[PDB]
Order: sequence, then C-alpha cells, then structure tokens
Amino acid sequence: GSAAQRQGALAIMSRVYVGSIYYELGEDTIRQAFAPFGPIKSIDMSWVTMKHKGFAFVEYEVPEAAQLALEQMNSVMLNIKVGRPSNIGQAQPIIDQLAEEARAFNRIYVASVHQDLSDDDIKSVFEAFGKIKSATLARDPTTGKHKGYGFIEYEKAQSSQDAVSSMNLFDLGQYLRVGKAVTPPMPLLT
Repeated sequence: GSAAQRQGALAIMSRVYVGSIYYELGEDTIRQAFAPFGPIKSIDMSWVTMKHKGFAFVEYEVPEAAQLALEQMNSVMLNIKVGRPSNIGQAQPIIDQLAEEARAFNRIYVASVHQDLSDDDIKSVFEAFGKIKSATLARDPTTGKHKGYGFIEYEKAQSSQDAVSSMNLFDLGQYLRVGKAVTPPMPLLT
C-alpha cells in the first residue's frame, strides 16, 4: 500500500457508525459516551424538519480507538447500534495489510488514562506484565500534556497479551480501555 493509501485506510478505520440515537440527543452526548476510547476528532451527524436521523459517525484520531468503542459500546443512552461505514471494503486489502504487519510488534493501545499519570507511571504499571521495549503517551503539541492515550510495545507477545487481558477496564477514578494494536508503528511507511 502507498503512503497515501495507508493514510486513507487509517482514516476510514477510525470511523464508527452509531445508530438508534434518541431524537433528543446531540453530538455532545454521543461525544461524551465514546470519549472513553480516545479523544474524538470529529462527529458527522446527519440532520425541513430540522431534527436528526439518530446515527452518527464518530471519528477517532487512531483506529485502535474505533476498535475498542465497537467492542465495549452496547449501552443505552435514551439500545444504540454500532458498526462500520459500509465503504471500508474499498480499503480492506490495505487494512488487512496493516493487520498482518501489526502482528510483528507486541504493540498495545491504551486509552482513557488520567492526566496526572505520566509515561513513567504507565510504563511502571505495565512492565509488570513483561519487559517493555517502548512506552509513550500521545501529547498535545501546543501544550505537551498527554491526550489521555498512548502505545506500549512489549518485548514478548505473551507479555502484551497478559497486559491486555489484565488492564482493560482497570481503575483509577476512571477505567482504562486497553486492547491490542491493529496497526504497526509507522503505518504510512513500510
């Protein structure tokens, strides 16, 4: 896949269809509900009877997030149906290419991480499951503070599995959202 194609596959893989949305709910509600999985980049909710259509397309900044929201979102809110944009099929080959590639790094995604924790803490907390090759938390450029999520590459596959199975929904005051990475480190490259 070309640098551009991979950049377009990642974009689609971060989109999640949300349906059965009560008519009295707006993007702010949806946003808050899915935020646990990674900061929400944008929301595309389609609205002469200015009310909407109870479906939205939430777009995360990284596909790993979309992957988790889909696995953990089957809550009420007014019930809702989660799925994927029916056009991913056009980027499926690459998406599969990114999947195959991802399996070479015992890479894991970690969302909903408290502002006070740092790359160290997270590292500290996670190395308990195995030697950690890399441990970094995404950060805001204009600030520098982590965006509440990051990635952790383990030395051993077993280590990343133990980490995942043990930390998904781990406390404190919030619940961490963890799951295996669905993409390699530099997706647009090769």
